[PDB]
Amino acid sequence: ATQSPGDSRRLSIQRAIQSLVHAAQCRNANCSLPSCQKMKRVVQHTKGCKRKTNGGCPICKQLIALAAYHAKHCQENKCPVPFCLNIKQKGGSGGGTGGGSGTIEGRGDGGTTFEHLWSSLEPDSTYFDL
Ligand SMILES: [Zn+2]
Ligand SMILES: [Zn+2]
Ligand SMILES: [Zn+2]
Repeated sequence: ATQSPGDSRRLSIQRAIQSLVHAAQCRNANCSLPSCQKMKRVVQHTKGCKRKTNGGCPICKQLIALAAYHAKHCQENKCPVPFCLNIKQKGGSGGGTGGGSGTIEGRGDGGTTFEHLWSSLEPDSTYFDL
């Protein structure tokens, strides 16, 4: 069983994550993918983003979302991607942020509820997949 039906959201998430983990380390001139080359932009920006602690940009936050999926799929405990291990060091639990409750649509259903954050992505999304 490979590429079996389920839901396109899972696939969209997969393509984005796969392209991100790869682009973050892709040093090969051979590699030529639209997702790989666009991801280079966000990874280069985020690798230089230190203002996060004061007031980071939106890309700084949005990157961490997809990297958190790879964080649970990285077999290597010493993740080469710097944001992957950063998520591990934070847990992402919040432990007091409101337990992710009070939503209208998202009562622990769909399994990809976080996807609603893409609704705030730029309408032009010149750095991510529209
Ligand atoms: Zn590549
Ligand atoms: Zn930034
Ligand atoms: Zn990893």
